[PDB]
Amino acid sequence: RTGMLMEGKKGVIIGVANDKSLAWGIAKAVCAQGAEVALTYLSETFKKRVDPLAESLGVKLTVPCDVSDAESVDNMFKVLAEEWGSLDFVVHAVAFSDKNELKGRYVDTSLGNFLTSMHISCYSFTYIASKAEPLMTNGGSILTLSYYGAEKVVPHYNVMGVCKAALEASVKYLAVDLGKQQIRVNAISAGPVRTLASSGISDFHYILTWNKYNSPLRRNTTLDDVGGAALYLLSDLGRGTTGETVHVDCGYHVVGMKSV
Amino acid sequence: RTGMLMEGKKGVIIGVANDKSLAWGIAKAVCAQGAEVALTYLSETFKKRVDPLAESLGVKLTVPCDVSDAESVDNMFKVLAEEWGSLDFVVHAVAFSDKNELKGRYVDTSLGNFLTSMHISCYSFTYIASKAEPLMTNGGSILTLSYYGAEKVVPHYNVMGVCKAALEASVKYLAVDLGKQQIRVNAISAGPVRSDFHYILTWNKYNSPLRRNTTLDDVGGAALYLLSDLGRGTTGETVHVDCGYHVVGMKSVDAPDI
Amino acid sequence: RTGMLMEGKKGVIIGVANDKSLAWGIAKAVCAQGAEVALTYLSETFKKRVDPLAESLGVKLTVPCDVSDAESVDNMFKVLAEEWGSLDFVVHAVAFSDKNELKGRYVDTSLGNFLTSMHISCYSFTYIASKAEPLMTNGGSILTLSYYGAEKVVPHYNVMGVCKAALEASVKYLAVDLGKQQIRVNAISAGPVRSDFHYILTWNKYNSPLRRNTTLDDVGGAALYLLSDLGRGTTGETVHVDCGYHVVGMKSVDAPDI
Amino acid sequence: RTGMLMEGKKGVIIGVANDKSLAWGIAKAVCAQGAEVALTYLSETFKKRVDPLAESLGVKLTVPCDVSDAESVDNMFKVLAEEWGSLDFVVHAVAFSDKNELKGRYVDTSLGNFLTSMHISCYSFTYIASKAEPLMTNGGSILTLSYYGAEKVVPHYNVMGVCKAALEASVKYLAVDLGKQQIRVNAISAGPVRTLASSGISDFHYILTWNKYNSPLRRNTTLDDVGGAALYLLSDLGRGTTGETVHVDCGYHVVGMKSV
Repeated sequence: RTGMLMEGKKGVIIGVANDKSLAWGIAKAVCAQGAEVALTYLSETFKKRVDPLAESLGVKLTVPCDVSDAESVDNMFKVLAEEWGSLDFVVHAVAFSDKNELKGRYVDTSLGNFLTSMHISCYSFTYIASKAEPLMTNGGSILTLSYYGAEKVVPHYNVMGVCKAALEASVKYLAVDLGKQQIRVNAISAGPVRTLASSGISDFHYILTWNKYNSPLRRNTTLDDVGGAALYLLSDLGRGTTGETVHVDCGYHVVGMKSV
Repeated sequence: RTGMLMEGKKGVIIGVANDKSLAWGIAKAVCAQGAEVALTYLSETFKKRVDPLAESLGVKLTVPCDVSDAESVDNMFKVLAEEWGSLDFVVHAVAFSDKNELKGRYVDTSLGNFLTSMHISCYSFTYIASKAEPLMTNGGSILTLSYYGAEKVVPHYNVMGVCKAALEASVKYLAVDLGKQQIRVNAISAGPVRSDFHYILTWNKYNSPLRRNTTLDDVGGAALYLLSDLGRGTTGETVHVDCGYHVVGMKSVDAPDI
Repeated sequence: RTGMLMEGKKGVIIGVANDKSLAWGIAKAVCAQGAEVALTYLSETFKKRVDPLAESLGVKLTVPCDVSDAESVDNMFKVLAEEWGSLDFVVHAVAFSDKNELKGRYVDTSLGNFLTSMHISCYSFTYIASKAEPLMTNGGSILTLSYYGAEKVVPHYNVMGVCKAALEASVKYLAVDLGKQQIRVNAISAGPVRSDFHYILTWNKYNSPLRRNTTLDDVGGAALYLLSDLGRGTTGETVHVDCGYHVVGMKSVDAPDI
Repeated sequence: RTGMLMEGKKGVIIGVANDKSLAWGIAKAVCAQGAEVALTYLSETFKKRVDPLAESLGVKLTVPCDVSDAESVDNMFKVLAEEWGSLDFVVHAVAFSDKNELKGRYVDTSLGNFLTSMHISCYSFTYIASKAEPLMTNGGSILTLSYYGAEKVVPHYNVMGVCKAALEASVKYLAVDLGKQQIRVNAISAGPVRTLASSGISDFHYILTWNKYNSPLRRNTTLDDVGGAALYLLSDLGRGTTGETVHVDCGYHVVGMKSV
C-alpha cells in the first residue's frame, strides 16, 4: 500500500479475471490506496483463477457474479450488504460480444449477438447501479469502462461500438437518477492496452501500434494510467464530476489524422 | 407535386402510422418531389389505416412489415426486388419502448424493456440496412430518426435515450460498411413536433433559438437534403432539425420556467 | 439553370476568388437554382478576377468588400440595401492564416498571426451577420464554412483549427441572437476538395467512408439545403460534408499509410 | 498540508487574486498535497493583495505577470528558471472580456473586445505553454480552465463562449506539440461557483441557481471540487490523460432540459 486516498472506502470490482486487465489495474490502484475491496468471479470454476489475484491485493471477500443472471447479481449485493452494510464504490469492467462477428462487418451483426452484447456490456451496468443504490447511503461512486469506438469507428469493434455508445449514454441518465443521493456515475474511456503477448489478431496489433505512434504522448495507455483515473473518480477527489466519460488514452481522442 | 428533386428515385418509408408521424412528413416531402415510394404497414389487420395515407400520397405499393421479425423484413425486401429491381432510399422511422418505464426512472429499467426497445429502435435499422444493401446497386441513401435525448438527459425519455445513442453510433459503423457501395447512412435528430409530451413541446418552443417548434415540413426538408442528390457528400451524420434547440445550454432567461 | 429551389431569394456570397473556391461551388449551386446573387471582390485591383466568374454565373451585382475592414463591410451592406431593399442569405467563405506558421507547430503561434487569423476567419462572420440582420426582414439564412480541424488536431492546420472552433461556437451564439428574427445561422464543415494539401486530400480519399473526396458539388448541395426553405428547421448546426470522414476514429486498416 | 500527491512538484499558478476564485481553490489543493508553488500577481499595485494569500498557503515565491505583456510573461519564466531550474506544472486561470458587452447580444460584439478577450483568455495560454516547454524537462502538466459556454449557449457569456471554444481547441493542438516530452495539456470545465456575496447581476444569480437545482448532484460546484480535479490532472494520477476537457460541474453538462 502506498497511500490513503481510498482509506475507509469499501467497494466491489466486477471483471478481474487475470493480472493484465483494466479491472486488475483499477483493483491494484484502489487497494494500494487503502480501499477495502470485494472481487467477483464468474462461477465456482474460476474461483481458483481469482483467489491468488485477491490474495496478492489483500482482498478477503470474493463473491460469485455472472452479470447476465439477475439472481447472481442480487445474491452478490446481498453478500455485500451482509458483510459491509453499505458500499462506497462499484467498478463495472465487463463486456462481451461474439468474437467471430468482430472480424466481419458491423452491418452483418446478428440479433442474438446484438442483444447478448447489449445485455452484458450495457444493461448489466444499469441493473448493477440499481442494486448498489440502496447500499450507497453516504454517497459514493460508480464507475464503468468505455472506449473510443463509442464515439468513432475503429477496427474490429463493430457492435461493441454501439454497446459502448449506449453505455456512455446510460452513464448520463444514471448520474441524474443517483445524483440526488450524491452518487456519482462515470466512465473511463481507456486507450487500448496489451493484455496478450499474442492475441493472434492483426487488427489488435494494428490498433495498439496506431495508438502508440499517433497518440500525443507517443505511447500506449498503461494499467497504471487507468488506475490513476479510477482513483480520481472513485475517491473524494472526484466528488464534483458525474455523468462524464474521461479519456485515459494518452491523448488519442484528439487526433484527427496522424502524428507528423 | 411541388418539384423534381427526387425524380426517378425509388424508396421505402417504414413507420407511417398516421398523418402526424415523422415518417408521414418525410413521405409527403419526397412524394411532392417526384419519389416513387413504397409504404410499409405492420400487418393486414392495420392495412386499412395506411391505405388512405398511401392514396393521398399517390403511393401504389404498400407492403407488410414488422421490423422486429427478420422474415417479415426479408419478405418486404423481396417484394421490392420483384417490383422494382433496385432501390434508391430507405427511411426508418420506428421506435418502441415501454410507456410505463418511461414515466419512472431510467435506473429502474427492466431487461425485457431494454432489449425490446433496443431491438425495435436500434437493431432493426442495422438489419434493414443489411437487406437493403444488395438492392442498392446505384448507391443510395438510408435515413433514420433520432432525438436529443441521445446526447443529453431528457426526463422521461429514459431507455429511448440509450437506444438512440446506440442508433446514432450504428449510423457511423453502417456508413463505413455501406460507403463502399456509395450508400450514405445518416440520421435526423428531430425536435418534438407540433401531459409529458406537451411539456416537452412547450419547453422547446420557449427555448429554441427560432422560438417555435419543429414541424413535419422541417423534417421533410432535411430528409429531402439527405435522400436526394443534394446530400451525396454527407454520411454518418446526425443532422439536428430542432429549431436550434441543440445549441442551448440552459433555459432561456427570457422564458418562464414551467 | 437546373431548378427553382432558390427562386426569388437574394443573397451575397463572400469569398469567390477563383473557380476552385468553396464559395464558387456554393455560388454555382444557388445560381443554378434561381438565386439572385451578389459577389464580393476584395478591391478594384482584383475586380478583373471576379468579373468572368460573375458573368458565367449570370451575376449582375458585384461589390467591393474587405472583410477585415468594418467600413468596407458597412458599405457593401449599404449597396445591397440600395439595390435590393432586403436580403435572404449570406455565405461567408473566407479564411486567413500565416502560411509559414501553419508549416510549424501550433505552440509556436505568434500573437499577430493568432489575432489576424481570428479577425478574418472568425470575427468577420459575426460582424457581417450584425450588418446583414437589419436587411433580413423576412427571415433568412447565414452560412459559414469550417473544417474538421476545429474538432480534432489536423497536422499543420494549427491556428486555423483554433479559429474554426471559435467560428463553430460563434454559430451557436449567433443562432440564438438571430433566431428571434427567424434568421438561421449554420456552418458546413467541408472535407478537402478535389505537398501538404495533397497529402490531406489523399488521406481523406483513402479513409473516408465513401472512399472519395468531397467535391464542390457536394458542398453546393449542402448549401442549397441550408440556404433554401429545405433548411428552415436547422440552426446553430455544423453539417459535415466530408464523405463521412468525421466518423473515422483511425486510419482504415485497408488503406496504405502515406 | 493533508497529503503527498504533489510532493516534489514545482509549479506556477496564474490568476490567484483573492481567496474565492477557482485559481485559489487549485492553489490550496496542490499546496495541501505538498506542491511547491509560485503565485503570480498582475503588477506592483496588487502585490499587497497576493502576499497574504501566499503567506497563508506557505508560498515563498510570488512573481509579477501580466499575461497580455509578452515581456512580463518572459520575465516570470526567467525567474522560475533561476529559482527552480525546471517546472512540473502550470495552471492558467485567467480570462478577460468587456463586462459591458456581456450584458448585450453576442452579435453586437466589438472587434476590440473580441481581440482583447481572445488574447488574454485564449492566446495567453499558448504563449505560456511555449515558455513552459523548455523548463519541463521531466514531463509535466499544464492546465487551464474552461466552462460549458464553450460548448453550448448560456447567458451573460457571449464572446467568452467563443474564446473558451478556442481555448479548448488549443488544448488539443498543444497536447500534440508538448506530448512527445510527456507534457500533458488539459482543461477543467468548471461549473459556476459563487465568488461574490452579491455580483449585482441577475443573470449570474440565475446561472448559479439553475446549475444548483438542475445539476445531477443538486448543488453547485465548489472550489474543493475543482481542486480535486486539478490534483488528478496535475499529479501522477493524471499521466495518461491529455488533450481533455474534464467537466467538474456536478453533472450539469449532461442535462438536456431540467431536473424533474
